[PDB]
Amino acid sequence: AERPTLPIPDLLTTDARNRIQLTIGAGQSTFGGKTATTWGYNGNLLGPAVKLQRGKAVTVDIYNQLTEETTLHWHGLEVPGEVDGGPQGIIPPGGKRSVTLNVDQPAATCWFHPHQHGKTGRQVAMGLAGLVVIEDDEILKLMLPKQWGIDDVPVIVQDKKFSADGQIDYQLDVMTAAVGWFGDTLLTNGAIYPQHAAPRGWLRLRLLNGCNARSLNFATSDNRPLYVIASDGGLLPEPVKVSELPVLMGERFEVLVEVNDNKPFDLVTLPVSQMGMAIAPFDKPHPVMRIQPIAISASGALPDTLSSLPALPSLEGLTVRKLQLSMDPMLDMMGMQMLMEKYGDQAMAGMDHHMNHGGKFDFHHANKINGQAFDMNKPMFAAAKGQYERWVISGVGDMMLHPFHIHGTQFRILSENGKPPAAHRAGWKDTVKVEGNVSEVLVKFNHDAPKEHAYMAHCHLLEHEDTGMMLGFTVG
Ligand SMILES: [Cu+2]
Ligand SMILES: [Cu+2]
Ligand SMILES: [Cu+2]
Ligand SMILES: [Cu+2]
Repeated sequence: AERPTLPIPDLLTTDARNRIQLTIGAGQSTFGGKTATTWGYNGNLLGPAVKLQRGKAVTVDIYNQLTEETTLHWHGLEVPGEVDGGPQGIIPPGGKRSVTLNVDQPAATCWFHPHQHGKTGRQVAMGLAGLVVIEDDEILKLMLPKQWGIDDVPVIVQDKKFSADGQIDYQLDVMTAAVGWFGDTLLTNGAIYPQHAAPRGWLRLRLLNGCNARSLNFATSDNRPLYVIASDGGLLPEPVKVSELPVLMGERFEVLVEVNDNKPFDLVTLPVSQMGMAIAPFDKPHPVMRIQPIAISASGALPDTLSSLPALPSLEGLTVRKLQLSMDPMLDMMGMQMLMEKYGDQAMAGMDHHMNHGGKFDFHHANKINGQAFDMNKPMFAAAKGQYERWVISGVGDMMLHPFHIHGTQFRILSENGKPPAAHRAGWKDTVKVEGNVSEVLVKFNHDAPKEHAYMAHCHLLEHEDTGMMLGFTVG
């Protein structure tokens, strides 16, 4: 049979009352011909793309039609803690919460997802994620590819696994608390290996790694390059040509790729050096989507310059914050042993060369920052507002992958896991790799966050977050 077409999320803008309505609910999806219960925003799975303009406010009405509590966080958006939608932003089942977002950051592809305390990994795995497209006056002047669903398309890449009855097989247990929840089935905007028909010329892909725990590495099947034009927080100063593009959980990149008549090619993901993630079929390059060229000219441009990136400021005298990530050694050892027992040596491919003892030994609070599993009631510190700070995040002590994300900001990486950042990672980012080493970022918070609606800083391997690798912090 033919491949399904790539689903395109609807691009949603405000009504005359300046409102956007988002309903959170459960329904059914089909994978490989089997029904599964799934959750979506304005539908059964995934969500729309909310379109925002710098310097304009919009109000979002969010209706929770699940039978459990949830929250809605705008990952990548710089907004006050009161509307950030972290764990304290509870929407009761059957209830509604509204937030007004005063957009004040450059054009970028952001996203939105639940942040329910202890349950973010399950709620994302069940289907909840959406996109945010921020525009400003500067980006439209570039005449980039801009026809949504034609030559400007979002690509949300996620894995799942399913039980024999067809349902999503999600579990937060000792194994996934150590290495993450991952599966054997790859979805692209919710579909299995779709095709996208694109006009001749440049195709813009807005890539999101929406996996709970799997890192990805994008490339093309015939080795045509990808031109990175933007990272998590917006445009790079000029395009950066790459042959492969690693993308950590929750990160976005926008790339341009050439489309030529008569030569279909796949976007693929290459095997990564992360524990568990190279089990067949991910031990080999894995298709993400087929690009099918159409003999109609695409009008978008790849300009030589995209934007102005300010210099880093002097670092001397800035507040230096230390964030030590850690995992309980026993539960790290127990979860890695269960991974190895299940899959064998292949669970470490590509890597470098039982009784109840009480609540003190519960894996649900085994992962930590600065010696503490996440305490919703006690922000760990008060950061300055309007001031640059150097945050130093260490994963020394274990070898798991921790894509570390800080709410309320777009930062600049100074060191990524002990090395200067790659050029396409040197601009605006909201995630930094931490893996067995130390990262340092330059952050500034433009908005307040009080104790009651604090900002989060956390590993975005969701099963680590949910078992304690998160802290709250206030601003102002
Ligand atoms: Cu996120
Ligand atoms: Cu976030
Ligand atoms: Cu982690
Ligand atoms: Cu978050």
